[PDB]
Amino acid sequence: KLRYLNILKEKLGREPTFVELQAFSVMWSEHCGYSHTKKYIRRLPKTGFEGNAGVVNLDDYYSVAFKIESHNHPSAIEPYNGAATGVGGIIRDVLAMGARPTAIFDSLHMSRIIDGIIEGIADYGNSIGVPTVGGELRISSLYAHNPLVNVLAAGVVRNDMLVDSKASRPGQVIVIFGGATGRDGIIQVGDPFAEKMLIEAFLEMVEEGLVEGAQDLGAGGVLSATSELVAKGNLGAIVHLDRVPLREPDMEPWEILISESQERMAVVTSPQKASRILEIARKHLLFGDVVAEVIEEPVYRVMYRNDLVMEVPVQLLANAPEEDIVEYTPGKIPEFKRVEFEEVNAREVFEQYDGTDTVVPPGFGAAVMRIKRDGGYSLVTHSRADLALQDTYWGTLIAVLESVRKTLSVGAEPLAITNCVNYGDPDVDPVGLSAMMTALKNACEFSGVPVASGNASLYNTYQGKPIPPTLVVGMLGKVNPQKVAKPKPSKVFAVGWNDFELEREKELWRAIRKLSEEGAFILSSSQLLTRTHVETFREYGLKIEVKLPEVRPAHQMVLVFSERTPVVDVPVKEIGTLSR
Ligand SMILES: Nc1ncnc2c1ncn2[C@@H]1O[C@H](COP(=O)(O)OP(=O)(O)OP(=O)(O)O)[C@@H](O)[C@H]1O
Ligand SMILES: Nc1ncnc2c1ncn2[C@@H]1O[C@H](COP(=O)(O)OP(=O)(O)OP(=O)(O)O)[C@@H](O)[C@H]1O
Ligand SMILES: [Mg+2]
Ligand SMILES: [Mg+2]
Repeated sequence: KLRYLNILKEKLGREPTFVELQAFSVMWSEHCGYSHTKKYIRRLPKTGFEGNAGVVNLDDYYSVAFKIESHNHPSAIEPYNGAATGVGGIIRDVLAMGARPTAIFDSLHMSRIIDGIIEGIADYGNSIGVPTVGGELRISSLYAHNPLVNVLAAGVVRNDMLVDSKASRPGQVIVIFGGATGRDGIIQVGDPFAEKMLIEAFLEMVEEGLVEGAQDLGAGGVLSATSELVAKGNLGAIVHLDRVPLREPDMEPWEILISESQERMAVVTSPQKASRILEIARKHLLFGDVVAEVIEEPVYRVMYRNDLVMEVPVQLLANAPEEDIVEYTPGKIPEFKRVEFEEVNAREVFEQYDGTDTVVPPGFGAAVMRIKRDGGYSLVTHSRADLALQDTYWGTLIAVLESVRKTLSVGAEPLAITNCVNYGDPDVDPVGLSAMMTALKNACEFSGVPVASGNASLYNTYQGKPIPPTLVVGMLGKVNPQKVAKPKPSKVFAVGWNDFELEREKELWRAIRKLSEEGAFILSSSQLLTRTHVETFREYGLKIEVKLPEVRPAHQMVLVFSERTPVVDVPVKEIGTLSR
C-alpha cells in the first residue's frame, strides 16, 4: 500500500489521522478498489436496464437481477462460516436492487470435497428459503492451498420497482437497518434467520414506495455503503455514528464506521418516509435508525455526537488509484493437453443436506426458472481452468462460448453474463490478467452477450505460486418454460466435431438452436457426459448406454437425445440409447 499511501498523503496535504488511515485501508484495498482491474472493466461491453447494472430486462415487465461474488480467503480460513457468509453477502447484494432472491449457484474449486463448504452453502440457503439450483464442483490439487468459492445469486424484480443504487438530491437521508453492529472484521457467523427478516422487511419497504436507493453493507461497513451511495450521485453526506444501532455499546467511532457486521442494509429515502422504514424494521425485529444526511457539497463528514471524526472529499474515498494495463494480443490457439479434474457427482454430494423448483431438475447443465406459465430464464455457471492453465487467453474465451452452448442447449437465448475473475498476483504477472480480461471482452464481442456485473479476486497464490487462472461465467438466458425438453426414452447422437475451430462455433450454435426448437433434449458438457448426468437420468428411471467418442480437451460436440436422427448442417453420429 506504500505507493497508495504517498498518493493519499499528497491528496490530504498532511499525513492522515488514524481514522482516515483505516477508512483508506479499506476503500483502496484491491477488494474495494479494483485498482488493477477497473480499466479492463471499462473495456467490457455492458448492460444495465435503464441505467441499472446487474439488472437485465427479460420481457418488458420483469427483469432479472443477478451477480456472482467470491469468498475465497474467508472460506480457506473457515470453510463453513466463510461459505455461509458469502451466501448471505451475495443474497443481500441482489436484494438491494429490489429483486426477490430466487436462486443460488455456488461454483467451487477445491482439492477435495470440503464438506464444511458444501453444508455452509446448503444450510444458509435452506434457512433463508432460497434454493441452490446449480454451480460447479471442480476438483484438482491445484487448488489445495486456495479453495475458490464463487456464489451467484439471482432474483426477479418488476421493472416499475427497480431500486436505484445511489443518492439523488440533497435532503435525502440514509437509514441503516438489519442486525446490530459489533466488532466484526476489524469470520462472523452470519444468521440466515435475521437475513430472512431483512429480505421481508426490505421488500415490504420497496412495495410501499419507501426506498429511493439502497446498498447492502459488506466490506467496509457503514463507510462504503454511505460513501458509495452519495459518491455515485455526485453528492456528499454527513454521517452520525452515534445513531448506528450497536451490539457492543462501547465501541469507538472508527470501529462503528468500519465494522463488517452481517445482515445490514442502507436505504436512501425522503425524511418523511424514514419513520415508516423504521417501523417496518422493528416490526421484523430488526434494528434501524436514520444515520446520515445527503448534502450538496461533495464532502463526507463523519460525526460522533458533535465531535468531528473525519472529513474528506467523497470522491477521494470512492476512487482508488488506477494501475496501468497491459495490452494483450492473442496468438494462435494451442493443442490442449488434458489436465485432470476428478469425476464427482454433485447430485450425491448435496444429499446429506437437501428435488428443486426448476422446470427440469438440476443435474443436466443449465437450470430453468419459471416466472409465468410461458415466461422464464435460464442460469448456468462455467469455467475451464484446465484449459486456462495452459493458455489463459484461449481457455477463458472458450469458457464463455461453452456458456452460450449450455444456454442454447436448454432452448434459452443468451441475455447477459456475470463473471468472477479469480487470479494470482498481477504485479508479478500483469499479462495473464490481461489475457483473461481481454478474453472476456472478445468472447462477449464474438457472441454478442454483454456483461451485466461481475467481481474480482486477485492475489490468489501460495508461496509465490498462483492458482490456475479461473474466470467463472454465470450466463443468463430467456426461455419459455413450456418449450423446455424433458428427458424421455430416445436415441443418443454426438453432434458437432471432436476438436475446436473458432470459425465453426457459430454453426454449432445454429445447430443446437434448430434441434432444441424441434424439442430435442441436449447436453453440452466438456467431457460430453458426466456422472451427475448419468445419475440424474436414473431418477427418471432411464439408463443411458452409449459409446462416447474420443474428443479433444477443447471440442465442439454435444449429445442430442431424440426419437429421430438429427438433420443439421453439422456432423452427426448415433452412439447409443436411453430407456426403460
Ligand atoms: N456445487 C454445486 N452445487 C449445486 N449444483 C451443482 C454443483 N456443481 C455442479 N452442480 C450441478 O450438477 C450438474 C453437473 O455439473 P458438472 O459441472 O459436473 O457438469 P456440466 O456442467 O454438465 O459439464 P462441464 O462442467 O464438465 O462442462 C450441473 O447441472 C451442475 O450445475
Ligand atoms: N470481473 C468483473 N466484470 C465486470 N464487472 C465487474 C467485475 N468486477 C467488478 N465489476 C463491477 O465493478 C463494480 C464494483 O462493485 P463491487 O464488486 O466493488 O461490489 P458490489 O457488487 O457493489 O457489492 P458487493 O461488495 O456485495 O460485491 C460493480 O458494479 C461490479 O459489478
Ligand atoms: Mg451492492
Ligand atoms: Mg459444470
